[PDB]
Amino acid sequence: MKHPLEELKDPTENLLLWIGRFLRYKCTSLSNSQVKDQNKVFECLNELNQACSSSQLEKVCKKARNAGLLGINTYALPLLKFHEYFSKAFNSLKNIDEVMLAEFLSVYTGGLSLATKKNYRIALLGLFSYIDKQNQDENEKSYIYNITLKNISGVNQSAGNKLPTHLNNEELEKFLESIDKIEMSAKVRARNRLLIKIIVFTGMRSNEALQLKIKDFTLENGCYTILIKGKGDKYRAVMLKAFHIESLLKEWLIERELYPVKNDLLFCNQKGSALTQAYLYKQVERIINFAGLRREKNGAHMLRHSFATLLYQKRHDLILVQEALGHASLNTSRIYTHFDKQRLEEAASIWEE
Amino acid sequence: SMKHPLEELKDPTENLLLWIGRFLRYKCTSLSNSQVKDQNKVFECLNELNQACSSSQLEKVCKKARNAGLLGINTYALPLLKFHEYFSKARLITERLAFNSLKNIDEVMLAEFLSVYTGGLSLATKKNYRIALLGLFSYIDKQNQDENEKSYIYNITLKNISGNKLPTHLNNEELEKFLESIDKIEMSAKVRARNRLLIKIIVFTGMRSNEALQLKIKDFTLENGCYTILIKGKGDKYRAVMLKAFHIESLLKEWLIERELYPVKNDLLFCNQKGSALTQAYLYKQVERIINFAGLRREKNGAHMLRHSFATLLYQKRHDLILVQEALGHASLNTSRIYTHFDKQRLEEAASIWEE
Amino acid sequence: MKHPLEELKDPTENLLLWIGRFLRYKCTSLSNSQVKDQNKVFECLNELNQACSSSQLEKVCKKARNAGLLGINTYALPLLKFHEYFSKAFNSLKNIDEVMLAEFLSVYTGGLSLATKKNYRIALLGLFSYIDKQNQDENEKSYIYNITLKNISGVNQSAGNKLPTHLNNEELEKFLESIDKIEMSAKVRARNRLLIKIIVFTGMRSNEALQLKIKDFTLENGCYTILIKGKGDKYRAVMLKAFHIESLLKEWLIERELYPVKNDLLFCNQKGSALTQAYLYKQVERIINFAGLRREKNGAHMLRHSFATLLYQKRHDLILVQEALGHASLNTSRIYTHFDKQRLEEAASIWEE
Amino acid sequence: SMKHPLEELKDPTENLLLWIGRFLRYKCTSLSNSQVKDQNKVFECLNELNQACSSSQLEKVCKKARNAGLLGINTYALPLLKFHEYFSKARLITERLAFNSLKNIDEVMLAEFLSVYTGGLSLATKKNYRIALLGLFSYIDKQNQDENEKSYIYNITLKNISGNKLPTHLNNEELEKFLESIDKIEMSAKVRARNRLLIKIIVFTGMRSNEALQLKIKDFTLENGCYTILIKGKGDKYRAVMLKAFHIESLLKEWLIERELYPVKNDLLFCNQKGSALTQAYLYKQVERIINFAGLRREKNGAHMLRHSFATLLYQKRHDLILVQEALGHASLNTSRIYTHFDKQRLEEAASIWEE
DNA sequence: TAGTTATGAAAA
DNA sequence: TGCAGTTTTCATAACTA
DNA sequence: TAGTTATGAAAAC
DNA sequence: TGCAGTTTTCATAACTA
DNA sequence: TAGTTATGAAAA
DNA sequence: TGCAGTTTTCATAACTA
DNA sequence: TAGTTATGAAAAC
DNA sequence: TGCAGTTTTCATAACTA
Ligand SMILES: [Cl-]
Ligand SMILES: [Cl-]
Repeated sequence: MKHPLEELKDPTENLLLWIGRFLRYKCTSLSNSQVKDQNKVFECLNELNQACSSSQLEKVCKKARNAGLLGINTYALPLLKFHEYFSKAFNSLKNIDEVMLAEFLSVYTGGLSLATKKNYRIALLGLFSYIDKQNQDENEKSYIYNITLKNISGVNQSAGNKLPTHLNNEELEKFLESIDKIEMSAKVRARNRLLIKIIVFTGMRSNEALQLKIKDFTLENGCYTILIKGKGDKYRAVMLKAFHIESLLKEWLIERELYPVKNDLLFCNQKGSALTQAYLYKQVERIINFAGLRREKNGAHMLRHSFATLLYQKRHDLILVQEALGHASLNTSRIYTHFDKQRLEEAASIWEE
Repeated sequence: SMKHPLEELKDPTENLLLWIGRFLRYKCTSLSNSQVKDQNKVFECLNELNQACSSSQLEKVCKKARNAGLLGINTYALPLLKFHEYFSKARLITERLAFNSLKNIDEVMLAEFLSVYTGGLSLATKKNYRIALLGLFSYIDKQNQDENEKSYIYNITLKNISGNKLPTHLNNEELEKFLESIDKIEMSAKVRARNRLLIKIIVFTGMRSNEALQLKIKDFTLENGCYTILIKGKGDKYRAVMLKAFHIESLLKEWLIERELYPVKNDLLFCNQKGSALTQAYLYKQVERIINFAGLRREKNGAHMLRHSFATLLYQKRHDLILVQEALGHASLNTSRIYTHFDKQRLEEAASIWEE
Repeated sequence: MKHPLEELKDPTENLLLWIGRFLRYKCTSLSNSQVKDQNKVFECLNELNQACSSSQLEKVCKKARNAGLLGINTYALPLLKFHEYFSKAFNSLKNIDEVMLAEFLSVYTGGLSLATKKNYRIALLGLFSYIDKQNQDENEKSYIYNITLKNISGVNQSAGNKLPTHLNNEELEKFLESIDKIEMSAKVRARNRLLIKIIVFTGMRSNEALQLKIKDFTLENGCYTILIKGKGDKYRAVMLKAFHIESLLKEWLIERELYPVKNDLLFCNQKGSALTQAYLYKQVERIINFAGLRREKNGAHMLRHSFATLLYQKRHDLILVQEALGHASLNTSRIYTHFDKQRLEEAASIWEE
Repeated sequence: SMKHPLEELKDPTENLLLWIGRFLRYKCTSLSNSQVKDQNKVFECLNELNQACSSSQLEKVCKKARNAGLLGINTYALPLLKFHEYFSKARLITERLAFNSLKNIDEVMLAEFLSVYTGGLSLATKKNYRIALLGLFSYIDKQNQDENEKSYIYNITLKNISGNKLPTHLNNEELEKFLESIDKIEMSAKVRARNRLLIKIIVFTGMRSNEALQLKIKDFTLENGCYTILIKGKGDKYRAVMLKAFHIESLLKEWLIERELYPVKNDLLFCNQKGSALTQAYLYKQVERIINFAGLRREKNGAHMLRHSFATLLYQKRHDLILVQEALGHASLNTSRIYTHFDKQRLEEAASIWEE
């Protein structure tokens, strides 16, 4: 049902009221695939109704995110920062226009990345669009903000579109060698090296590699076909030559038998559960450091960008890049064409004539 | 004039029916009329939509409009009339809540209707119903206005519509077999030359069905063994496609001789015995007949499936999606990707980049 | 100064009132370079003020167009057709929305080309945008139509963007031969053949060729540089090998001495004035007919499209096409890339493998 | 809050001054702050624009903002303050007509101001003044609102702004001479290695001035004799450019050794003796010094002129405007065309298409 | 035969 | 990641000079 | 003959 | 980066000392 | 020297 | 044909540890 | 040791 | 054809039988 735009005497509390509604609305629409316990999310749902303060909204949203409802983080923090802006420094909610929002973005996201700025703007757009569709007074009249925020700097594409940090061909080989060269304890060496090499050789995402199942591995003519579970019982596939991981895979599978592994996980901690992104990052980063390859990004996804880049350099096949990386949009795949050596060569070689 | 108060009738059902008619009429003036032969048929539909005060009238007139060439009206008419049926039935059967006034029509109500009337339908069809509903209430929001110049705001924004299937294209080998089957399958002497030329042109160019059926001889330009064909495409988008002459030279000359005995109209390349353009129904049955004969039946079995096959082969040989985009007449890579199918086995081309 | 939106009791006359203002406004802003007598235009200016009927507006606009104010034709006829639509079949000007305009476009432009439809729409957009900026009542309040007409079919680019009718390489040669092969009287043969060949060899526009001056011809190393006067004392240049027109040029220049030529015109009628587009068209068309090359377009501009096309086929230089044809926008030059044989070949030749 | 009635002050001059301040303040929050070192300087400007009630204050604060990194504010400030001067002077000197109330500010008035204050200015500058004025009254139209929620509408839409000059680029031969002059001209041992490397990189890549001055060593990647350079460009647009190593290898190694003696900050490739990035002023004077020495002075004599020279040469060798578009970091062919200059003599390449 | 309308559905 | 929304074909049923 | 003016329509900038 | 907006030709009628 | 701010103007 | 409008460089003047 | 959870921030879809 | 909008990782803190 719709509520009047101004139900409370205090516009600050009234703003908090609409934010709580919007956040609860998003909690029901956003993906809950990473949610381990749906009961916790169900608790968060009604808690967003009984929440009457900024601290409570933040507390619940953190609880929901930590439960597996990850998407809520992109909306919660920015909007609650706006409530702080609106509360500190204005009699009505109608005073809120794009000019006020511009001032808010400047003050709160001024020292933040352009990508973060966009997240704040998108969060604002969603909130006031939600308000525009859910408000209606006793006189059956609705107030329409119609906020679009088009005049804000660095909000469109190509603005702050930082080309993905990655390794080239030579740097990748040095990283591969560094995996086997860096020291690791006997308890984790086989598992960790296998995990990171699979990521390097496939461009697999972090959570994709961490949730890999053994039954999804198929070996045919020296080639592994690895199935990766996606959204809604959907599977995507990647391929990997056996000789890259063959001896290392067998070594880990033997050790794995001494682990209390659950749910047919290929990789797991000592408790048998899937490894975290935190552990995977630190294991990847220390190798990056050891290889003297430290840069703007030093995680597993940086390796993912490296594979995509290498693949285009070697094949110049846009769709092959899409299908291998698992891109839903060719816009994403087209990003890696910006590193096309053969294309860059055409321009740089004009001086040789 | 074109603006009316939201509720003019005591009957919300009749009033909802009223707005639907107004919206569909607006669409008959705003949607493409390129396929319309006689514009007078459109004007008749425009007037008949005004005098319409029932569901049967609206359906008959919109069908009349579609059959006259205004093809786009078919996507809006039926879904809205099904909602009017839903609203009308609910108001009579369930005397409660929203169905007492169209002011109480909201997102929850539209969601239930889509859940009831689009049960065993594809996601694409469900998407069509949704877009239709959104358009109707967008029109009402813009066009409703009382005596005091005050309007009611719906602001309805429905959320997006969230096993493996058979192939929707012929691969390289299957394409070769289809081409052979075109010649191998039996056709009467009266139609064999014309029909073979028609289908083959479609195969080698990726031409849409209507684009092929409306080919004029003046659309062809021969130079150094190459036919440059000008195509008035979907949405009246023009593009040029090339067809090597050796693919159709003997077949074209054979049909053109037969064509002299036809009372051809509008300089059409292909025509029936009456001289008029062939229909999609005939083309489909002719194509499916060959597909079935070659044992190549799959998810789609029409000329459009051959269009998929063309784009897939084109990218397979050139690895250039822009080139596909040019040949098919698209504006973006995403749309061309729909026709460009990727064989999963080609993933080993990605796995082998490390060995080089 | 601004006027109230509704100054008259009759909305029909009030609409006619705004149209007359808009047309007069355009007559002052539109280019008057083709105007032979500025006095006639000055007369049309005040006549648009004293005009109190549709017939008078049409009469004046025709007068203005025939005087050299060509651009007025694109606005006059469509808007007066709208007044007819509004008068026939509504108490106020406020009733006019994009829904009414959609009905008007369907009824009046239904049997017309998509390009003509766009001209009607553009004319409407200008009128109601002009009204939005020039209306204000006694209460200092303005009514804003804000008409954009985005939901109308075939209004954007790529919609009805008919690829320019033209001749290919072989057809061009046959046309060139046909110029010398077709029969012409001794009084006009040298002049006409020279005129048409210059157009063919340069892709020059009709009015460009008709207004050519002798002083703008420069011969250097067997190559003619021809200057073409553009807008505001601006000149563009084309080049032409002498051997194409050398003997034919000298022949006409001798005959030209028996003409009372004015203003250093290269081509002229018997009265010494510049030839018309009408005469040039008929002379070009009859050759097209004679060559068996008749098609969708059979004028001098069709030859212009042919040159642009041939130039790209031979050079594949987009900027060269722009500079040779005199395009202000590369959007125009890029049109001829759609006929790129080498590009089309890449797709058609997939069956040969 | 951000909305105020159109006329709050009895003095229309003070009131016009008031709206200008509000508009410029909004621009300080909406324009790019990527060049701003200390964001606190921006916040100071924001507060000082509120307490400002005069022209001198607005100018000082906007200058302070520009000098702090908010470069875009310079295009709006001066033209509007010149209009405020025009309005203020006219109201005092000519006690008549529009200058009694800012409600009477219209198109005719703005046209006269542009005619008076932009006499001896370029068309581009005139265009800047126009855009500034349009932005101001667009802001006022959106932000004015009385106690009765009623607003005044300006709806001001100014019409567009309607001998031969010296070259604005170096051709192929001149480029070669410039490169020679870089080495031939005399520089002190302290700056010769650094300055030569800087300018040469600009020449061979078409890099913008600030893009070059802000180069980090981590931006360079060497592979098979090729340097791939990542550039954070204008409008924070990222692009990669390639530079063959043999052009700068000996010069780069020479400077890097000197660089070890510098207190370099932020891993900058080029820096002054303080370790901070070099200024556009220094770069310009260094470039113009070489140009003048080579006798190549023309319409433009800065590093941007070299950027023109790069694009012109690039298209001359490749005939690919998209390639130019990629190297320069543009979104359209029209913008790249600005840098791509066409030699009129090449028209004979068009005249010779008939002879083939 | 040799094709045509008409149409709810499914894309493009 | 996937729409905005207009404009086509699918895939038959029913029919005939 | 050898051209013109006038014009709705259709582009071409 | 497409658009709104401006400028020109199409293509034929109806002439004419 | 070896560079820096500051700035009205002119583009991009 | 050429903008919408934000974000840069031009091209000096004036100055100095 | 060998990993975890929590988190503002920054992307990556 | 860019977007609004959704989903995921970065990268570090603070732990701990
Ligand atoms: Cl993606
Ligand atoms: Cl152009």
